[PDB]
Amino acid sequence: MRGKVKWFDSKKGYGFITKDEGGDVFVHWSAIEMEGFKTLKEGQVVEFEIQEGKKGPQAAHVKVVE
Repeated sequence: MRGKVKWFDSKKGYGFITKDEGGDVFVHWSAIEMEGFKTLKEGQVVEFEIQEGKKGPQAAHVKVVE
């Protein structure tokens, strides 16, 4: 539901995130797609979820926190 932020790319929600006290994730642009305040400073705590399938775990829902 929340992690840390390490990298933001793409004009939408692309980049790399860090789960709470875990490791690092990835993000595509449809996980950091909000209409309030989405950007990822690359060094904060976010409010997200992650799903792992045939590939690797990526953020699907990405909000911002500190």
